[PDB]
Amino acid sequence: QNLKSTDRAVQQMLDKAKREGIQTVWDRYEAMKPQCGFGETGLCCRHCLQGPCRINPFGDEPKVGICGATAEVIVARGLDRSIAAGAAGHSGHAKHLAHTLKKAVQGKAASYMIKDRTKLHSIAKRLGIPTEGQKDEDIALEVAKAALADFHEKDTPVLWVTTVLPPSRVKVLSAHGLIPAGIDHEIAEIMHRTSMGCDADAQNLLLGGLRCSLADLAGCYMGTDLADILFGTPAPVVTESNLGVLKADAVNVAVHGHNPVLSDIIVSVSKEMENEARAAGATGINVVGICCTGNEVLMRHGIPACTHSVSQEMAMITGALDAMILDYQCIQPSVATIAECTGTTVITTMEMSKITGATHVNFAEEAAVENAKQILRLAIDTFKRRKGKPVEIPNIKTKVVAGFSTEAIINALSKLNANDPLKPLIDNVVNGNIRGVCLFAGCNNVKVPQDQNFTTIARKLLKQNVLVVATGCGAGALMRHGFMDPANVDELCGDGLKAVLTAIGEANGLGGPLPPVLHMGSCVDNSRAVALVAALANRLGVDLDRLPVVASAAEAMHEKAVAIGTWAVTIGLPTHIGVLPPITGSLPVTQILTSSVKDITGGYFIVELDPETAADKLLAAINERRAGLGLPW
Amino acid sequence: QNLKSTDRAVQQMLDKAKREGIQTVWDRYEAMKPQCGFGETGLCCRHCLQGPCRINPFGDEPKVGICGATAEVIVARGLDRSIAAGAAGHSGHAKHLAHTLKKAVQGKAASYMIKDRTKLHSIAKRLGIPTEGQKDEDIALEVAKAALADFHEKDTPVLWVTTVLPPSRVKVLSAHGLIPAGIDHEIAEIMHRTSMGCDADAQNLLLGGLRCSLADLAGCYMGTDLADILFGTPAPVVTESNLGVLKADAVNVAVHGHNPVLSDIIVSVSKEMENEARAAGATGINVVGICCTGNEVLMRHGIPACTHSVSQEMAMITGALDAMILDYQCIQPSVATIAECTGTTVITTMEMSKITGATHVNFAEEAAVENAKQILRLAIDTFKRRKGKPVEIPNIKTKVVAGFSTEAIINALSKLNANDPLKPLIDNVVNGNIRGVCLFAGCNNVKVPQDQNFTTIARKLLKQNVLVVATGCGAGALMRHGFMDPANVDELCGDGLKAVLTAIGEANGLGGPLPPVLHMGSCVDNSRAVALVAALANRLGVDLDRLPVVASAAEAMHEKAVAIGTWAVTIGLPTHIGVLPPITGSLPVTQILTSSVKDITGGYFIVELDPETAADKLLAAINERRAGLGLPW
Ligand code: SF4
Ligand code: SF4
Ligand code: FES
Ligand code: FES
Ligand SMILES: [Fe+2]
Ligand SMILES: [Fe+2]
Repeated sequence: QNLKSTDRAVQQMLDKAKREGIQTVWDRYEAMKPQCGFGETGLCCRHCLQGPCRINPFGDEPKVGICGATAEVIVARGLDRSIAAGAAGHSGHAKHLAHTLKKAVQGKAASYMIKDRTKLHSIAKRLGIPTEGQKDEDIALEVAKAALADFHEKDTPVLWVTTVLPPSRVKVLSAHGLIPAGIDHEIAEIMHRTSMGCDADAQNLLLGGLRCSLADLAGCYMGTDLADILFGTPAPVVTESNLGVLKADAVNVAVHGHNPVLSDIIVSVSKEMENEARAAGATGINVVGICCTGNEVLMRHGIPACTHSVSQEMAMITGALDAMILDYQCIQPSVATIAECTGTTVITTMEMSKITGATHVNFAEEAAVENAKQILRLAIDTFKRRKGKPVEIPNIKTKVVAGFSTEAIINALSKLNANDPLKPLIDNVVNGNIRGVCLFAGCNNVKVPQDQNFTTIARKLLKQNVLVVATGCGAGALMRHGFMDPANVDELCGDGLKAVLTAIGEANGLGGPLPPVLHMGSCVDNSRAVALVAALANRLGVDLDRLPVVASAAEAMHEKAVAIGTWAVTIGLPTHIGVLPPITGSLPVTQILTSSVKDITGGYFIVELDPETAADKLLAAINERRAGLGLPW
Repeated sequence: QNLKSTDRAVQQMLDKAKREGIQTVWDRYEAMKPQCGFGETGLCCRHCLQGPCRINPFGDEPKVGICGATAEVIVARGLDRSIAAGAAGHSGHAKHLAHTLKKAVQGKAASYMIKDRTKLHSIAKRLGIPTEGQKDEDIALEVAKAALADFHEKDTPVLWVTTVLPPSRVKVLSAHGLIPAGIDHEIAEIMHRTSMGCDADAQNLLLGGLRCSLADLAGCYMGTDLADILFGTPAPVVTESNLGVLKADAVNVAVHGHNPVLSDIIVSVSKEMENEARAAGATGINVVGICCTGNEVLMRHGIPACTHSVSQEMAMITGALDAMILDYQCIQPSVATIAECTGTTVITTMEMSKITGATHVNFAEEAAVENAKQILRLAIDTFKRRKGKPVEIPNIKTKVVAGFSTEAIINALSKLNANDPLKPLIDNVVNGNIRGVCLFAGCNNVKVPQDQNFTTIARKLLKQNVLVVATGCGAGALMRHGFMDPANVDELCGDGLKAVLTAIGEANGLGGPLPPVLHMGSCVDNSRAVALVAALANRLGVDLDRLPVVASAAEAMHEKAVAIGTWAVTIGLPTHIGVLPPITGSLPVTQILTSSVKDITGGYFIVELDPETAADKLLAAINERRAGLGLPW
């Protein structure tokens, strides 16, 4: 089982699934091999009913699509549609939150409110919305209206791009025509230009993809902004992760998917329903997280993380998961079938994301507490049905310190320099105690032994004094392997990095260091890393493409991860991807994405499937940036 | 060559291409065989980087996608993305025209103007925009703003759906949640819900597809509306079609793609440049049409149609095509390479639709006449370069009567009944002189011998007294085979239909009948057929799903044709498709689309590749509708 996952809790549940005859994602992958080499390389097109078309990577015919589309075109069009799809998921998430904020301050959804007034005012200021002498509700209405307005063309470009990046970066992007006009506008334009008989120039197509990736960034940033207003900006919190956070004697409820509009209310209502749970013979309701919505409630409330991404089915295999409450994205639809075996009640809540065989309980923000209680009573009933059945919860968990929003990192740093909080971090980049910064992002992928790339690359970077931050299921991987426990600083960190983490933590009264890796939140909260990096660029008076900052989507899966990787490149970062995206069938497209885009945005992809080699390449990219700043390395 | 195309002009050029060693679309198709059976059946997914996934239609593993996606889900998701792509092309086209109208009436694009004031006022009235005591420019600004507003969520649904269908049809759709909230909103929601780990219920997915298809209808209707305001509503016109419309002694310029914003100006400027052409030794500039933009200028100005769809490369093979002026959609990118052999100057004009190797001359509506002159001087220069080279223009053309907008059909009918113009048509449906109405729509497809399905089905329906209307390259197929020449009424039409066409034509002073098939315009002008059918429904006091009206996408290719077929079903029509869409890998999805959708919208797909059998099935669908109205059949 170590060939499937490096997580021992997952390994134990894989053994249970095997002896019970429950098919898993790894089993479905084995049954798919060998995968199609046309799809793997990107040399397949189904954009019209003359298809399917393919192109042999090498050899004889077919060499070109039926309409004349070259390998360059076909590869670029497929990639662009993946970017648009990722941007779309983020569009739905951010729009969901904008409409919730609007309903809240209009009196239409009393379960929701302005929780972070300071965040609201700062966002208003950044956007140019007046606040002096205005009521909070009015300010919030204006911020929500501005959010919705960024989805379509208007007299300004997308403000959740142009107001979040330094002017010099906006200028570089503008000169290449890359600033998005509207989020859903760009998505639609990608779908148009990639349809048959439209754009058929690889460079042109890929420039369109870069612009659409900035529409994805806007959606991520908007999502973080609005979720902080509604639910609170994260601050440092302590919790636990891995399957051992499940409790046989409690009603175990996983929140899975993405939007805190749902999960945040599940958490608060679960506490209100403690005595009912107890009446049912449980100790209470134990809410646990899976995937990004789990990260959201981990970051804000310390809700323990059960599992992530590829291993999500394993929570069910314990026999103790009473309910799995879903909104959208990254949910293996297998969960609905596995539930029939395990007893778990799988509940969908959003009209556009249903799964055949799952119970659907519409969740309306207008009725959020009522709808949550209906959902949680299904969970309590399920708990009662497993009275006396043995369960197998691996007794495996890690300690996790998390909650490192950008505000929280700045506050922590301010204990070393009150009126110039970024300066202690920069001082230590300059003196070499901090070599650079690496953001780990994105998914696990069944092709890669689960977490192996994240932990292999992170260990090499930490020993080389890189400040490592993480989001999404990258953060999930690292937390499940102890990278968020300050007790592991001595083992994992280089001496320079250890000194910095210790100095910050001691200044924050911890008696101890910050954790080895800073958890910056969900996948939309990759936008928090952008805020931190943009703040550093502005403090230094340089653009992002001069900073010793890199990203790694070390085990990427979703279209959303493709979009995030692409905007990381577009804003100026060297960006590793540890799985093959479907580009290798076109050398000209690969050369664009890994080399000549440097001349456009300063960023570039690093495609490298071997994690030791990836770590070396990421260090070389950091050190090249250090040399460009005149720094030792 | 008759196995490739049933068009003798195309056959002649296929012989020329063969002896000159010029690869064609048919050659590229042969080189693609056998095509992938996973793609053909829809049983392939590339929606994440764990893919590509496939499912064996029959036999053993693989049976399910890696994430657990079933065949039902995979097929429905792929279909939905094709619908969204089609809607996107129509979004770009309609938005292009809305922005042009806005610029025109703001003084920013003087080459454009309100040409159809009556159309402007009628659209304003339909939308609920006041006109009394307003200036035209102000009314037009409001119509343009309303058009743009339909792309995003607002306080009303998409008005280019809800104001163009009868209230009872809107009510049926509303009850199923199918009215679109915004055009680009729906496109993005499709891309989201079809991304990994989101919607995974076939019925739910397909309902989303029906709603997105209505966003495509809205874009089509908006495109027709705005193009009529700007360029004039079509009225009956006489012209010619097929390759023989090219003239060796003229500068031959094809307009190809879709938007009349470009082609309409090319036509007017070409006339202004006649003496320059002559100075260059040509007789003048001979503008000819390809694909929908050709249909646009055919319908409004009588510009002759050179060719359509799959045979577009053959215009170049004559050696006489001096320029091919492109905007977007349905342009085989092979044209850029073939031009190197033939001498033709291929010119792109839109930032989102470039072709490697083609000359790009940006076209700005603000500078339309200047930009058109630059384009046309490239064409004149090309003419001069072929002085003394032999050309091979097949001396093959047909007469075409066209220009049958809905307004034009109503006006023609009003000569028989001035104050109840639809009544003569209904009278003849009732007495059986008109059995029903069939709309032919959509593309040619290289899999089908070009035009064979359109002409085979049309001949059977016309002998059975069906009133046949056509758009796009369906209209193209029929016009190239003589179905738009009134001289062929005796041969083609049943006696009842002949009597009706004769009576209308004689009442309109023609001395002769209307043509066998009524050309209702470009593919967006499928919306004109909707206007006619909705007007008939309202006059009769019934919904569209009770009328003896059908549609046939007899040789469909583009994603746009998939979208149009799907909204034809959604508004209540039996809708034939004569090529296999990638659905056969899921029986449950096929059963939805061909049978149980009848219980939702009253419409349904008829998938039938044999055209004689298709004609029988279309007649049975018409006759079932007649029986439901209590009529003989
Ligand atoms: S768009 Fe071109 S390459 Fe793609 S399926 Fe259609 S003919 Fe083939
Ligand atoms: S979304 Fe599911 S079926 Fe599609 S490629 Fe990814 S794992 Fe395979
Ligand atoms: S030929 Fe396998 S992905 Fe299309
Ligand atoms: S396996 Fe051929 S279309 Fe994917
Ligand atoms: Fe996520
Ligand atoms: Fe068209």
